[PDB]
Amino acid sequence: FQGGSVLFGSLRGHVVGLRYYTGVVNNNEMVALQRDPNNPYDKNAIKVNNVNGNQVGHLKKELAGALAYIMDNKLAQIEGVVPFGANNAFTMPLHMTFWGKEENRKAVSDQLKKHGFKLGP
Repeated sequence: FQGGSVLFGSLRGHVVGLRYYTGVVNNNEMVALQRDPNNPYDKNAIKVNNVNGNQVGHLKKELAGALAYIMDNKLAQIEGVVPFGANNAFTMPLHMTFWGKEENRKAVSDQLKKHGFKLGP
């Protein structure tokens, strides 16, 4: 991110599979996205860890299909925050912002679009 980066925009989503992990998350805290390409159920898998690096859950397969290519090619940095419901039991909401270089803005938006997503303000 050399001569800086720009906001491509934002996306809301869900951390799922909560019941299988014990990673604690507090409201309005950063979570981290971490690719799990070797995942047996899905090559696009993306784990969601708390700031300490304990697994909290996974992104839903549709969002993961959308984002995997973007993380793999470093087309954008993704910042995720759990805005509310961090103590939910099955799923938790997840706010995302996408940042990167101007010249990758279209690469990013096409990748999202072909998987059914569009960044917003």
